Parts: sequence; structure tokens; C-alpha cells
Amino acid sequence: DSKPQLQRLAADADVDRMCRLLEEDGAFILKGLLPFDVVESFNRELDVQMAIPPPKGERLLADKYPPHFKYVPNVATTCPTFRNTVLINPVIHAICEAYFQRTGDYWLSAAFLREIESGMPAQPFHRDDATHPLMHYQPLEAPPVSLSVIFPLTEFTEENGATEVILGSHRWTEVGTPERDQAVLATMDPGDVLIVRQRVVHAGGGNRTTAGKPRRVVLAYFNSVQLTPFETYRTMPREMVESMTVLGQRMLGWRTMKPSDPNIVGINLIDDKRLENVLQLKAADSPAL
Amino acid sequence: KPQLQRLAADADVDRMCRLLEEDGAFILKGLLPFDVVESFNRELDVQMAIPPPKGERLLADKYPPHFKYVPNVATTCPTFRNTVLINPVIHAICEAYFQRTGDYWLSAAFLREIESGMPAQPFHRDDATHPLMHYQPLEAPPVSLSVIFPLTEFTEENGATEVILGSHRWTEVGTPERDQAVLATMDPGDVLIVRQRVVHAGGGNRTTAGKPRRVVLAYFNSVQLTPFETYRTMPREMVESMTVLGQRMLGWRTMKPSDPNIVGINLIDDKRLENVLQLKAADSP
Ligand SMILES: O=C(O)CCC(=O)C(=O)O
Ligand SMILES: O=C(O)CCC(=O)C(=O)O
Ligand SMILES: [Co+2]
Ligand SMILES: [Fe+2]
Ligand SMILES: [Fe+2]
Repeated sequence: DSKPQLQRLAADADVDRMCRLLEEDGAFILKGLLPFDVVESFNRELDVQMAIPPPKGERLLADKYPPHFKYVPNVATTCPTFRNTVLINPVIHAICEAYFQRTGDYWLSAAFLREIESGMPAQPFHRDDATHPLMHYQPLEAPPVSLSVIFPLTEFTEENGATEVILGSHRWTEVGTPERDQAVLATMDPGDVLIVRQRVVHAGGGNRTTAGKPRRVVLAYFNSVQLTPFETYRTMPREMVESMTVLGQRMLGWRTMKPSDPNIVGINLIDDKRLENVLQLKAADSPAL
Repeated sequence: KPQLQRLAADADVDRMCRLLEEDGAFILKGLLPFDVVESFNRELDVQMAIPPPKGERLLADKYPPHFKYVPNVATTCPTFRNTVLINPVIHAICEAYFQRTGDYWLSAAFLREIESGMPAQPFHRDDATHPLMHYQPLEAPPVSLSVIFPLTEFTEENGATEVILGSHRWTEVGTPERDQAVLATMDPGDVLIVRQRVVHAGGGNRTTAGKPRRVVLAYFNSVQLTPFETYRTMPREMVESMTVLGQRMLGWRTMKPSDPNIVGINLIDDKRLENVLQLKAADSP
């Protein structure tokens, strides 16, 4: 395409370059971060969840939509491949650690599945600043407090509606009403990852195919520990929590974390002690640390 | 010189609200009955009577040993948990104050005791705990409210809280003189309420009589902000003996930031946290 496209990088790519891509272009792609077997076992875990008949009670998001609406909340609690493998991907966290360098500690606000079936229209262009509305008022220069991480679980094509990203649009004052051709396509294979900076204007593609195969995507939101996690993993059984690594525990809110100075004490604590100490939390990788 | 306006506990909320935008702070006179003040004080006395613990202390270890401090009083002081935390007047103020941001809860509630011979605090804005606040524009929906409970009297001598009126409209804290501020002189049972961005400081105790100034600070934040103190390790029995309002304040229920957040926050399995937990409450139908 005539317009400059989304840079696609190998898993082992340089971190300074990814970080500078995020500030200049606002987005980039990692190629084959997740092995195909990982991707497929994740998909089967999700298949199980979606196969579950609709429950009797209230569902806060689902009840707002038609019954054909496909959605799996907080995948870490029901998809071990995500909890144990995807969530603690070292490349992802290296990016996060560079990205959140000014704001301090980050954790996982949400990780959920979205399936877009044939005949569904594109999303309107938007900035991912609705969940925590205060973000709408954050100046561009301020230390970023949220990172969008997008996992294609089916192929992302021009036809089925690969994610549309407008490069450099995070420097815009408002989203406005940009035309579709201002954006480029995040065409990907399962195992690739799209990483999108805060304030970058984007939109879901919408599935124009007619063969029945639906587009499947898991969206993960990594936020500053200043921001309340949309999904709370506090009801995870202790056995499951302790089977995770320390990084895993920190991501899911089971540990005291640290916003950058001038916060010098930290956050998410109790009795002036670390939450994991009060809980006496064990971890799969705590003898080695 | 313009002073801190003192309002009756039953005063109109619309006036309190207009004060918070105009002066940036105000005082409620005698909000807490004497029995409340005294039982709260006795509960805190119990807590401070516990010997210095052996392990790490995240805040206490950052300051001198003479620094007196009791964290997350709601878990150890029933008077605060059952009476003070859910004060209807406080929440009338909050619901007006946080209308643009949506739901609010309790980030921290702790005791500080300032002994004789201690210097004044430097002037500051209470935006260090959540640094992102430092970049929030003046016009943006406020996301934090400082609520200050004097448990001993606040006098000129013992170091009543120094508040600079209208300073929330300043671009920077700068280096203001002490004589730019007015004094939050109060009796136990009064409440000092301070807007976000209002420059202020602890007074510093000029007395030599030994009575240390005692204050409980409660920070009510938008549910967008992660609570500094997490009350997730409270026993279920303690949680379920509380009112719904109390549970919402201590992070045990799903909450709702203002639109365009339309689902809410602090939820799980696409359900309300309290439903998944099947949480009972003292005043729930
Ligand atoms: O469907 C997509 O690829 C993007 C979805 C998205 O950006 C959102 O839901 O905020
Ligand atoms: O001690 C006081 O009266 C006020 C303290 C204060 O503003 C603070 O510690 O942030
Ligand atoms: Co002067
Ligand atoms: Fe989005
Ligand atoms: Fe303060």
C-alpha cells in the first residue's frame, strides 16, 4: 500500500526500537511470538468456555447484547495456556517495562475474547479510554498508563476485518471522524501480536467474509497499577494462584505493587505490609528467586 | 483575611459544593457525636498499644521511629467501619463532588499522631500516591477528595492543618508563605474537607504539654484509581456485618465509573463481584 505500514518484528527484536515505534507510529506487530501449538491449545480452552450454555443470572456486558454475541471474560481464570504461557511472555513484559518506565508498575486490567462472525460491520474509530474515563483528560506528554495488546487467534485479513490502525494518531487532539483509508491493516497470522499505544486511534475491522469462519481476537489491557483492574482475579482459588509465577501473581493483582515516585511506599497493600506477605502467598518460581 | 467557612452538619450540600469549587475546602462543625469520637479514640488507643512489629513496614520504615501511625483503621476500629465510614453527610458531599467521575471508594483511612516539638509539613498537593493526578487538567473531573478527622482539638499552638484557599486554581504549588494559609482549628467531631489540587500542610506542634495532635485521614477516590489500602483480606463475617455502602467503600463490590464506561469496574466472570461472592450485607434486601 502507498501509505507507510505497520512494522512487523521478530520476537527477538530490539526493545529501544519497539519503544520508539510506539512513540512515532503508535503501534507495531510482533511476528510469531506464540507457537502454533500454544495458539491452538488456547483456542480449545476458549472453545470450552463458549460451549457453556448461557447462565441463569445477570451478565453485565452480555445482557446488553443479542444472544448470538460471543464473549469470554477474564480468560486467565479459565484458560491455563493464557495464565501460564501467554500472560508472562518475556517479550511482552520487556516492552511493558520500557513503556511504563515513567509511570512505574503495571498489571493486567482485562483479558477477554471477542469473536466477530460474518456479516458484522466495522467498529467506529475510537481511543481505548472508556474503561477508565480519566484517561480521556490525560495529556499526551504525561506518563502513559495503559497499553493495548491484541492477540489474533484466527487469521487477520483484509476480508475478515483485520484491526485498523491510524499511525501517529495519538498526536491528534480528538478522534473526530477519520475516513477508513487513513488507517492501515494489522493483517496477522495466529501467534502474531499487535501492540497499540495509548491514544492511538483504531477500530475493529468487521467481518465481510461469507464462508462462515468468524474472526477471533483476545484483547489484553495492561495498565499502570494506579488504575483499578476492570477484571478482579481475587476470587481465584489459592491453589491456582500459588501455581502461577510471581510475575503471574503480580499481573493478576495478588501482590503489592509500586507506582513510580513520588509514590515511595507503593500500592495495593494492607497493615503496612505487602499483600503477599499478609496472605503468605507461595509461588511456583519463588525458590529460584 | 478570608477564613475557612464553618458549616453546621445539617447544612445544605449545594453550599458545601460551591465552597469546594470556590475556596477549595470547608469545615463541618460537630459531625461526629461525642460517643463516636471517644469510642473511635479508644479503638485507636488499643491499636497503638501493640508493640512495634518485627517484619517489614512499608511506610513506617521510611520515617523516624517517633513517627506515630496506624494503617487501614477500618479493619481494626469498628467505630470507623460501622459509623464514620458511612456517614450520610460525608457521602452527600462525595456524590456531589464525584458526579462527573462517577463512583468513588476509599483509598486509605489511617491515623497520624504529631507529637510536641515537631516542625510543620511542607506545603503540598495530595497527589503523590497516584502520580497520574499530577497531569490531570484543572477542569477535568476530580478523582480524589481528602477528608480530615481531628480526634484531638486542632489549635494554633498544636499545629492545626494549614490550608491555602483557592490554591487549587494554581498551576504549581510553588513556594507559598505560611501566612498565605488559614488554620483548620477544630474540635473533635468536626471534619475538614479538602478539594483535589488544594495546597496545604500539617501544622507542626508548637506545644510542650505532651498531648500529641491526633488526626485520621480518609482519602476517597474515583473507583478508577487503585485503592492504596486493600481490604480484600477482611474476614467474610466482618465484611457481611457491614452495610452495602461500607462494602462498596472497601472494594468488595462492583462499581461504576461515569459514562462512557457502561459496564462498570472491579467485576469478574461478567458478574458483580458481590454476586459471585454471594455477599450478604447488614442492610441488603
Ligand atoms: O476488534 C478489534 O480488532 C479491535 C477491538 C477494539 O479495539 C476494542 O474493542 O476496543
Ligand atoms: O496533618 C495534617 O493535618 C494534614 C496532613 C496532610 O495533609 C498529609 O499528610 O498529606
Ligand atoms: Co508573608
Ligand atoms: Fe479498542
Ligand atoms: Fe496532605
